[PDB]
Amino acid sequence: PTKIQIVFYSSYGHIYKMAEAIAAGAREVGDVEVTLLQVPELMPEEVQVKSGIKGYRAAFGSIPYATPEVLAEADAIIFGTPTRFGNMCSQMRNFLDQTGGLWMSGGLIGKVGSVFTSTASQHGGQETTITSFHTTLLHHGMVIVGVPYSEPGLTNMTEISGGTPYGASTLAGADGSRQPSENELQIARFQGKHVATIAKRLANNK
Amino acid sequence: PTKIQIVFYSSYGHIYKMAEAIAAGAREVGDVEVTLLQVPELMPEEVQVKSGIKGYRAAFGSIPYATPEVLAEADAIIFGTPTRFGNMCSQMRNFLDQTGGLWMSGGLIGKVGSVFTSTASQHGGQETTITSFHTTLLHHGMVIVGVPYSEPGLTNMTEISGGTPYGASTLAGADGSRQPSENELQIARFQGKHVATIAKRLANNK
Amino acid sequence: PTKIQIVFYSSYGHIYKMAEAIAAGAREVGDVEVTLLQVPEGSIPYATPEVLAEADAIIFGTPTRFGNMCSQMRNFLDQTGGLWMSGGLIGKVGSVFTSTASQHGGQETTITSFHTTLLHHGMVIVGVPYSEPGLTNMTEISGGTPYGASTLAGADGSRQPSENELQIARFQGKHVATIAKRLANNK
Amino acid sequence: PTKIQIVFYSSYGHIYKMAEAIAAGAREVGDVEVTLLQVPEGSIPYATPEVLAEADAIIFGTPTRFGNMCSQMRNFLDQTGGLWMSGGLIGKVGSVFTSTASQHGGQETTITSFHTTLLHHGMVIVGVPYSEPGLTNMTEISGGTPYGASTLAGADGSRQPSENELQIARFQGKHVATIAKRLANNK
Repeated sequence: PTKIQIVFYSSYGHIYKMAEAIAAGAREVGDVEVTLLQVPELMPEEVQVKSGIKGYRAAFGSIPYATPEVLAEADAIIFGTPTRFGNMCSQMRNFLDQTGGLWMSGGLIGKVGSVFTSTASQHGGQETTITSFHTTLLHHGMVIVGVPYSEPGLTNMTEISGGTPYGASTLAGADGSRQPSENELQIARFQGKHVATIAKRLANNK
Repeated sequence: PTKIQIVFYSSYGHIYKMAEAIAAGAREVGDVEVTLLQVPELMPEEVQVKSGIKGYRAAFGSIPYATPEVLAEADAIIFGTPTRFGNMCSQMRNFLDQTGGLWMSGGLIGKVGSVFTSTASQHGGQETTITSFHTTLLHHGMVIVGVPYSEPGLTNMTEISGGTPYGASTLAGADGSRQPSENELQIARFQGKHVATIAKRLANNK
Repeated sequence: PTKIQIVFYSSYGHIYKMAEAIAAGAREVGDVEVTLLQVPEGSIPYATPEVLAEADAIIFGTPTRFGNMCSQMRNFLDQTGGLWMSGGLIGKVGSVFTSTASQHGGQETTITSFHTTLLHHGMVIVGVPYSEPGLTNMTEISGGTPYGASTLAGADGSRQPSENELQIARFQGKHVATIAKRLANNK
Repeated sequence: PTKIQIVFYSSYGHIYKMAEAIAAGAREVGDVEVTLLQVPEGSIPYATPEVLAEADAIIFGTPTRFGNMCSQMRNFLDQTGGLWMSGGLIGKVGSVFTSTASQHGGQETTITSFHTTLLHHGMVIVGVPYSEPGLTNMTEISGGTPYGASTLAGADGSRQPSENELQIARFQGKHVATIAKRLANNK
């Protein structure tokens, strides 16, 4: 069966929710194993307690932790990260910085890579976070898949919404209060289904 | 006086309107000369008639045409382009491809470069069009100015809006029907005022 | 058979020579049909937007213009609006190669900004994996990036594409074709 | 006086050597105060987010990690939330330099993605203009981009930064300082 890994960091739960929607879309293709994996936290125990994040992260506390070498087991990996000033977050960056051995062994070469994100504002890194993420995936020799415009949600012009042709996204607001909308989750579902379709066509032809 | 040039291509008038708002913001600083300049059209006379664009472009028909060498006269240049698949349009690209002589003479080195855009969808090249534009400005040795988050419009979370920390923007919709909103025009005004402030501080210190 | 189109613009011939190396790499894989097409401002036919729909993969070649594709390529792609709204390139393999005057003036940025456009068309993006040894060459001035093959033209365009640069290009052709073929044979 | 901070992470010393060249370039201009600060995982003090507010310009140095800044730099910048909402870096000059194992594996993309973050902080971005002859060197393998200075470390990190690469770095320091100073003296 086609193995799809969804590897994400989340502080407030936005990326976690999008991840579940991505997973749901992927499972629609059939002959597919979808696995959610979270990246290790870096933030100090205390800062974590004081921020409330410790509480928020607990909502998905039972998700197993990703490791650099487990990535080699997948046919596709869809990475999720909140933006930090238009780049991936340091938690995701440290995790990927750890894939040096995976790199020299060629472990991700020819695998399908895709990305999704979340931001506080409408155009603060909705796109740049994804495209800079793509750079690292290309270093790993992955094939890059985004979200085609055959998904109607990408052209929605009546509600504020994330979702880019580079990859799905969601808006969290300044204070992280806004939860992902149905349009945003529909776009993520499509991404998971689309990535899984492509990975399966590649995987069934070793 | 500090010379600010606003150099743009527009098909349907969206970029033209944003350009006027950028100009208005710039004129707020004082001791500043602001000049609007349009880039030459490439589209065939016939395709132009049949598209209705010939009509739309006429609304700003009296704007003088930019040339590669006139750019050397400015202290800052703020470039406007509609997106084409997350890059600047071919009209703007051909114009900039013409600046080879300007490049070897160093004519734009140390000048303030800024960019604004327009797109059909919320995250189809709102950011990527600007950042890829920045690359060409860096080749010309320009100092890059975007839109700081001290402009409240960048964090607007109640209306669909363009405007990025990389540069102002507007949404035109799938059929180009949506006109620039007040929030979008306010952000452009701020960009013009902010670019002009910086250029003036640099220009008054040769 | 898998259909590969190599769509390019070339002034000095650097891009054309790279294209020939890409095509030879692609034609190594077997049951692969490669067509070279040039974009309009010599016996290479001109590309049209409609013909692109017939490919399983398109490998685009452009010299840089200040870190973007050239206006000739930009104008060509600006004519693919019809293809876009019909979904004509969705799921097809996209790949890019370039040429530049200087060692780091747009070797990378020209390709990555090109990728943006291929993503708008719903394409699947392929670069050059580091299993190609030429990417880590540290003994001779060389183009070639993980994002796609490249060549160095020099200030006056006198510099010929090197053997290292062409072999990277050959690899990109073979690798892109191998990917396209696996997709093409699994409709 | 104009205050320049050079904030960097260095493993092998390549980035540190580049920083020393940037600082020497900056200190050429006169009435310029340059401080080197390193980001946390040696007698260079550690950077903090609050000290950055005291600079007129910040020049950031990072080795690449697959075409992005390294996690140590990323984590440091992720702690600048307070600075951000207070507007503490708005209008300050920002500039970047890097180091990579291979000739086109993130020489450019590492810098341009760093620029994104500096733009979120409202900074004014400065690269390296082509009036610096080293940028067009075509005789020796060399780093140095119009986006910012760079050095090549090699696969094992054995390669020393060359004289061409350091002179480009020196230029970037001088050029950034010259810009910062003109702004600093025109409040």
